[PDB]
Amino acid sequence: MIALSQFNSLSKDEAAGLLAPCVALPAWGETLVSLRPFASRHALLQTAREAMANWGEDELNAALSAENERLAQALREGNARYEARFGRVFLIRAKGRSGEEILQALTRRLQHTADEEVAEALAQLREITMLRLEGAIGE
Repeated sequence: MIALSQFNSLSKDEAAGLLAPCVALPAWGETLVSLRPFASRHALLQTAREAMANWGEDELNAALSAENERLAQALREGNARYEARFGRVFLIRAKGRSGEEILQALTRRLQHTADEEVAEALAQLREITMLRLEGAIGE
């Protein structure tokens, strides 16, 4: 985790490289790098949210480029069923969630229409990206 003043002072490439693990969408990081120096971490995070506002199915697919056995098996079967039905890997923000919680989300999302699921997967992607950004850059 690097300070905001440090991040604001980095070369385009070093800044871009720092942001790369947040999400596999080069255009998003590029946008943030080009808007330095940020007034505050608050302003950086707000700008980051605005930069992901127009993400669609194309950005979803690009981003996704690569004890209790009942539960483990249920998650495996659900994931196979998800991938078969929707044509992509199942994306959920996993941090803070239990296995049972994930299974219940998976089960509910297996009942979605294509567009409903694109929307939620993207909403989860946005959460994941922000969490990673928040872990990477400080105040």
